[PDB]
Parts: sequence; C-alpha cells; structure tokens
Amino acid sequence: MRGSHHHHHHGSNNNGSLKSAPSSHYTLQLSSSSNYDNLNGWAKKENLKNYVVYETTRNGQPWYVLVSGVYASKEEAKKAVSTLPADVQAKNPWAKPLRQVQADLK
Repeated sequence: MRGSHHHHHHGSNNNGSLKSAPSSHYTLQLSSSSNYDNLNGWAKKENLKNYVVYETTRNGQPWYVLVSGVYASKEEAKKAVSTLPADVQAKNPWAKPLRQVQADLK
C-alpha cells in the first residue's frame, strides 16, 4: 500500500554450495500465476501428469510454479515444448535455468 522496497539481503556468492549441483540441467515452466487455490484448478484441469506443487521465487513475489522432472540440457528442452499441448505452449514457457531456482535452495 504505502512504501514498498526491500533492502538488500542477498547478492551473496562465496558458499561453494553453488557448483555443488549439476547446472547443466534445465527446467522450463508449464505456466504461471499468483494463487494456489486457483492454480489447483488449472493444474487439475489440463491434468498435468508427473508434477509437484511447491513454493519458490518469482519477481519478489512467491508463486507455485509447476515443472516436470528435469531435462538433460537445453537441447532436449526446446523439443520438450512440442510435447506439451497448446494450453501449456500458449504460456510461452520461458526458459528457466535450474541454476536459478538455486535461490530458495541452500
């Protein structure tokens, strides 16, 4: 409502826990939104097979993103899209390097 500006609280680096994970792995996105209850509807609607709802980060605004396992690299990731239907492809699955979500994980 009034003010809205969170001061620094990260921008770290020295941890070594970074390279301690396979970044070569990628993970696209089926869709996006800002409501768990409402989401449950879609996720259940399209009948997303093999998936797990969890919390994460997305533009200083937590959201329940859905992803299917993990694609070896970006080579199979691109094609992976074709497999997905229109409804999912209509959301233009913007590439999301698994190295990103590394934020919540630590």
